[PDB]
Amino acid sequence: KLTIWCSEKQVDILQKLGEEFKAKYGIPVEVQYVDFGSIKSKFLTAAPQGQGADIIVGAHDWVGELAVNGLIEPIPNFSDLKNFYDTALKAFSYGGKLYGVPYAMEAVALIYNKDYVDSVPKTMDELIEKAKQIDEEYGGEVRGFIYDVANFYFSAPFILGYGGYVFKETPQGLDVTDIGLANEGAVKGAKLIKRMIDEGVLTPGDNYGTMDSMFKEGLAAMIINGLWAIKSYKDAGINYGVAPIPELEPGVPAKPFVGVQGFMINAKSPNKVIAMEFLTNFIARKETMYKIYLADPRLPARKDVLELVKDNPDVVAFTQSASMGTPMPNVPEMAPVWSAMGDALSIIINGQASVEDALKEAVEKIKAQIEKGSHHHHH
Ligand SMILES: OC[C@H]1O[C@H](O[C@H]2[C@H](O)[C@@H](O)[C@@H](O[C@H]3[C@H](O)[C@@H](O)[C@@H](O)O[C@@H]3CO)O[C@@H]2CO)[C@H](O)[C@@H](O)[C@@H]1O
Repeated sequence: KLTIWCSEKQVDILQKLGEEFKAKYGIPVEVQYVDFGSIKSKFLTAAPQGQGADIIVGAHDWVGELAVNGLIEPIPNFSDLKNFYDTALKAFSYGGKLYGVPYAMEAVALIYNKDYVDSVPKTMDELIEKAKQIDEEYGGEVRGFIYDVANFYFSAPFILGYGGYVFKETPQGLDVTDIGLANEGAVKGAKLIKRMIDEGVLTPGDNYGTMDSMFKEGLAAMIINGLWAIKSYKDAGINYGVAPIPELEPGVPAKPFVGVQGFMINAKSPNKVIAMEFLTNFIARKETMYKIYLADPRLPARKDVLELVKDNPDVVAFTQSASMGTPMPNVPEMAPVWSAMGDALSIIINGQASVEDALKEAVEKIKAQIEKGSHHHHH
């Protein structure tokens, strides 16, 4: 029996494809929902005990940490590999080896409810003004702007757009001792975020679940989210539009993270050979990748599938947002970055310290975690 862990977004289609796989190969497939924010942590505790799924579905930033711990299996060259975008294959590659089969690329964008927003704001200043206007006009019941503010993933577009960076790119690879998350640019982005809080357009209690449900109920005019949520908004009957996050200044764009979603094989699994057939000879096929898109419409990682859907206005709008972005690091040292920067944004939006101090603290904590090998797990 082949077991798969994935988020709610992929469960239905992967269970369906699982029954196709069982029909053609005689091997039952059991897909199990795991909340996305728990997949890597669950896998880290489970896989070494022989209790991890055979295949996990998730983000490419996990690759380095999982690979250096011996928990995911290298993917040997296979016929269909030539059909995937280099950016997608590079995202799932670490130290010269491929460590997953990608199905999609993604980035956040401004998603807006056309019942409240008649044109895309031209700059972040215009967005803030428009949000204030909506907050006043509909009496509080409709949020002008809301997003998962304390999550570094979602606030990165601002922090990185102004010049912050996670690790410095060098000819020898990312330099994990050179961290750019408390530099001039980083501070400047985080101040814009604290400003949005100060002017009351965002609140310290803003989070993903509230944003997501408020948008689906027709009571959020503008949010920051990715392609993984658009099906839910469409199914909910929201007349939404999508654009890149408005420039932070005239001529100066936001810089979201780019993510790649993919399938990874548990190196400790007794079913690695059938899992390899599943990923390379079944899932990676043009027909199958297209069915995945229809169920979970992120930017396909197979070029010949993206070709089928390249005119879709969401694909167009998200591609433009991604075009201005940068891939998340996948090195093992990415592991501690999210919690450090999350803690720092929480401190900042709650007025518990200054921007420059909270970020300086964040970088210090990351460096301390890297120095102590937090990304290394044992027995
Ligand atoms: O917050 C830290 C977190 O950042 C990154 O995770 C982001 C994902 O890369 C991104 O895809 C999105 O996750 C969604 C799933 O893809 C989707 O299937 C569904 O389950 O909703 C998710 C959003 O709730 O957003 C997260 C950010 O929350 C990075 O990949 C993680 O390793 C890191 O922990």
